[PDB]
Amino acid sequence: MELLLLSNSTLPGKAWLEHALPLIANQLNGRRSAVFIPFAGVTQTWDEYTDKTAEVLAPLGVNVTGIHRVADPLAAIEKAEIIIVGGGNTFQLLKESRERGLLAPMADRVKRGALYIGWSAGANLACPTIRTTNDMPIVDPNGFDALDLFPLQINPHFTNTREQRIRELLVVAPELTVIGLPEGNWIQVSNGQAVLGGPNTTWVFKAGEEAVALEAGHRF
Repeated sequence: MELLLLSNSTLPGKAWLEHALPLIANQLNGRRSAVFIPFAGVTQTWDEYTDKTAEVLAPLGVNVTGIHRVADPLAAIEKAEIIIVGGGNTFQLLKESRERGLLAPMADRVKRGALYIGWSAGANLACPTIRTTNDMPIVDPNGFDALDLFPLQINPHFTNTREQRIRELLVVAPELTVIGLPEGNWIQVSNGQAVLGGPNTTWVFKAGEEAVALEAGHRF
């Protein structure tokens, strides 16, 4: 499988997705057709959310269509080469994806070879559940299970308290590995390898285990 899981969309003083572009270009391998899943977004229209993405990705050879702007979103996902899931509120992203019947189709399509790109809430969505979001529960998504494409739990926007909240999750779910993925960092899953990248310190939390700092290039 091919995933790019970004903690966040925009580095300080940089353009939205700028740090992601070389990573995407390296991973596309000729893919062009993309669907954008805008449903995490709340305060911006989805329509407008889809254009920013198309703007910066069109030069990379990516044709982005918003899944809210196509007549048959299930078929759009089934035919897409790339699934792009933006940031915003993770609960609303999951609620809409579930209610619209798109969650299993997106997972199936990535399993069948599509590239998945997600940042923020879209990185959460790739995991088994959304239990490690920082977001407020503004809507009930009717289940916390998510795409289950990446087997570890990501806590994006990580900064430490946050470790104590993660430690409570590890009491109720002691089998989990939680990755505190700071802004600026990402996990790129490609050609059979999950690789950490970015300049800030990443942490991993497991039950009963002291926090472990992970270096850029670490392989999960």
